Amino acid sequence: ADNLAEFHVQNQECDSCHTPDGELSNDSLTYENTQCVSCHGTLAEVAETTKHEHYNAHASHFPGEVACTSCHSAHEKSMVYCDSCHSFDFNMPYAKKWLRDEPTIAELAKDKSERQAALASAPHDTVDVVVVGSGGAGFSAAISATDSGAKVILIEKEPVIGGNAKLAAGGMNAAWTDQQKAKKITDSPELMFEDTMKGGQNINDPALVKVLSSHSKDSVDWMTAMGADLTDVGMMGGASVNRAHRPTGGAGVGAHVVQVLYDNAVKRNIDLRMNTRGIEVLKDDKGTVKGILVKGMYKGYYWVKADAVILATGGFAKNNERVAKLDPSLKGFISTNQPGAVGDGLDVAENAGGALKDMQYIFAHPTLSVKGGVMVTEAVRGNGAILVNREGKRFVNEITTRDKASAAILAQTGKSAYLIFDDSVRKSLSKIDKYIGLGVAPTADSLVKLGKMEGIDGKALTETVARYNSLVSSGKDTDFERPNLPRALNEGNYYAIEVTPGVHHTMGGVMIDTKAEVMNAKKQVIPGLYGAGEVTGGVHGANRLGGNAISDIITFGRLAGEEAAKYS
Ligand SMILES: Cc1cc2nc3c(=O)[nH]c(=O)nc-3n(C[C@H](O)[C@H](O)[C@H](O)COP(=O)(O)OP(=O)(O)OC[C@H]3O[C@@H](n4cnc5c(N)ncnc54)[C@H](O)[C@@H]3O)c2cc1C
Ligand code: HEM
Ligand code: HEM
Ligand code: HEM
Ligand code: HEM
Ligand SMILES: O=C(O)/C=C/C(=O)O
Ligand code: NA
Repeated sequence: ADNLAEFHVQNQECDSCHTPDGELSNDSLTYENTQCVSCHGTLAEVAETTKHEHYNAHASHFPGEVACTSCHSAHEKSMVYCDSCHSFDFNMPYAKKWLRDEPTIAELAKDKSERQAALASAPHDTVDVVVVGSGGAGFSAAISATDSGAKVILIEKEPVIGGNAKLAAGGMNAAWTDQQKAKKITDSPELMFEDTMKGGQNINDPALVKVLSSHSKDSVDWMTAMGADLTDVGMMGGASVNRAHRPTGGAGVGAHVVQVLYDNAVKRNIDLRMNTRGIEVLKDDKGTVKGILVKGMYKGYYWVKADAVILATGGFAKNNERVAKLDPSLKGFISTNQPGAVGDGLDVAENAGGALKDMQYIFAHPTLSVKGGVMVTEAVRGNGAILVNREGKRFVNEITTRDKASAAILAQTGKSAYLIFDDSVRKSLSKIDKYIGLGVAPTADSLVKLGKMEGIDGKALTETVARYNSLVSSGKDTDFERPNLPRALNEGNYYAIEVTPGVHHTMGGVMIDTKAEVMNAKKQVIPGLYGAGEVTGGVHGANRLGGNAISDIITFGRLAGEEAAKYS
């Protein structure tokens, strides 16, 4: 057979997969996927038949209920979503190579006739609020608005939920929590505010940073009440004390928080539509929001009538052409992001009248794995790892801020460096076991043996670790002034991870006020239009601090949902 439907129709009727009238159930293909599951079993049952020692297409780190049609189309060949970041050895029936080819919002002007027909029709649905994007900001705003009394529709352009938030590792910053008190830490919302303004070179909007620090404990309390575990508290650069919260043992904060938000949306019966892209905000004759035009992958263009629209579409760090226009030094670099993080949400905001700010400030994460092409969290360094070059020596403060770590790594022999750690560091952060499972953390019982494996001067490496352990013991790093020295590297075996920089977060974006209301260039509010998360500018300023982005999306996402509900 040439395709999957042709294969099944050799011994099955069309209604084995389709509804009685033959029409597609909706853009999420809910009915059709239910039939795949009735015969083959759930994703977890299918995964028992496709095991590999260290990977499995049907059992991954993605949260929520991943639909079979995310990767298996029926009437045409299709792509494996995992190939957008990894290169595993797979053999999916009727596959084709991964290629992302999505028209820009400007290119969709080509569909004038279909768009005009949709807008002349009655609205397909009439609700109070529409939320655009299924990352942390978007789920937070849909749950908040629903709990306040509003009827919502939440849309997502990709086949799977969670955006870049499902990948988060290091933690969520907050201050003066009960979680901190149980680990004997002393902090305050005022210290969190001060660290954040210094971190962004005092370019941040102080009104927005006051919302970020003052609502942080409440945001941790809200997530925990919905079922989250945010009890492990670690350190990341730029923080005066430990304040990055994550699940017990040091697991990743992102897949866990997105799973808790999805389960709470399902409990509240929130209308969630996959494969549905927001295209154009609609306004009445007085310039206030009246609804939004969307494009369903399977059902076509239609529009939804509503009092408010909340844009929660994330950043543009995967779009290297747009990145290079703003910062030529980043042209050609790899990215840490999901395939759809390209900035189409900003284009929708701008067409509606919103102004942008701080677009030139773009962060390249210093440590992506050379072998695996994926981010290695700053928490590996925060829990104690060091960085060495091919000469076997230290060369930078590993928890330094701004762009100092990426610049220092690019200046070393080969334009890359190595993270070095032991079994005490490994046992302190469970996320490290995920890098060992991927095959990117070679190990040996001595530093001389490990250097011989990876091309690092082994005798100099041994001396370098002995010296660093001496500075940990005395309590001061006189070589590079690293301000936190949590453990000596001296238990069990040693590990190395080869790293280099990659494009990661866009700190600029749409202008918002303290109520998450979008504004134009004259600072006038556009009634009914809201923005929250990485699509906004002004929270982080000229440089970001690790752990502040997840704090931002929960706080500003919940706030926008409450405000849009009251406005409606
Ligand atoms: C690998 C990785 C690890 C990270 N780790 C951390 C961490 O530990 N701590 C931290 O503070 N930050 C971390 N960050 C940053 C933080 O996760 C992001 O800034 C956060 O994902 C922003 O969330 P958001 O809700 O604004 O957007 P996202 O989570 O990116 O979600 C946006 C969603 O909107 C959808 N969308 C876009 N345009 C449209 C459209 N037109 N119509 C419909 N849907 C659309 C997208 O497809 C996407 O699913 C990390 C980032 C990455 C990439
Ligand atoms: C989109 C919906 C479905 C998906 C994604 C799916 C998935 C698959 C795949 C990938 C194969 C292997 C093809 C090959 O070897 O070339 C397969 C085969 C098969 N499918 Fe499906 N399927 C779907 C619907 C169904 C339904 C509704 C039924 C039963 C009525 C069914 C029964 C079978 C059977 C019997 C086989 C052959 C092997 C076996 O005995 O399991 N499938 N399916
Ligand atoms: C001769 C038998 C079939 C007929 C006439 C038929 C008809 C159609 C039509 C007309 C569409 C497109 C609808 C639109 O664009 O609005 C479609 C899509 C689809 N059909 Fe079928 N179908 C048949 C068999 C199957 C089988 C056996 C399966 C599953 C194994 C299946 C699953 C799907 C799915 C998942 C879609 C969405 C798009 C895609 O994945 O290709 N159909 N079908
Ligand atoms: C309940 C949901 C799904 C069903 C029922 C389904 C069905 C199947 C079946 C029947 C096979 C062939 C297995 C064999 O007999 O060897 C298969 C293979 C495969 N499917 Fe799925 N699939 C589902 C979801 C997905 C998703 C969401 C993805 C990607 C994220 C995916 C990617 C693959 C790949 C990559 C293979 C080949 C695996 C390998 O070579 O180890 N499938 N699927
Ligand atoms: C269903 C699709 C995918 C599968 C089956 C898969 C599989 C894996 C596996 C086997 C690992 C090693 C650790 C573990 O066992 O969990 C891993 C790690 C990782 N993957 Fe994926 N992957 C998928 C999609 C993606 C995509 C699309 C991205 C990026 C947008 C991504 C980013 C990462 C990262 C950053 C890690 C490092 C460890 C961590 O942060 O937990 N993966 N993946
Ligand atoms: O885990 C990380 O290093 C990413 C942190 C962040 O972007 O805040
Ligand atoms: Na931003």
